[PDB]
Amino acid sequence: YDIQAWKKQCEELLNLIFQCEDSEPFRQPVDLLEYPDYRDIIDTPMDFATVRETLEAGNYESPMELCKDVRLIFSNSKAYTPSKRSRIYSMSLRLSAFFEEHISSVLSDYKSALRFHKR
Ligand SMILES: COCCn1cc(Br)cn1
Repeated sequence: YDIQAWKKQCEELLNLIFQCEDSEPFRQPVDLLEYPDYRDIIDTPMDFATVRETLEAGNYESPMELCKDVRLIFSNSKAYTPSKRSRIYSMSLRLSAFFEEHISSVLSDYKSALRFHKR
């Protein structure tokens, strides 16, 4: 029932993601010189360095907010891919599967802890 435990659990999960080769295209903002029309397609760019910085700045109140930003990395990849067989999109699908598998217990534990706090 530790209401704060999600933060370190999210830092460790972000460390795992950074070690994964599939995270390479998503570790820093999409390069607008490389993809000049990116902002015509994507309204809200997001990447794992921005997620890690928001977390370290104390600017996420819950793991749900972190999860919404991480999911935005994956939905941006899906929206910008010209094909469902592209390299970067294929990497995003595996990384999303890994992320969802690991974040489930973090979300569950946090929601359980908050319900106990207000019991
Ligand atoms: C890392 O992303 C670079 C921009 N982009 C390429 C595809 Br495919 C999807 N998004």
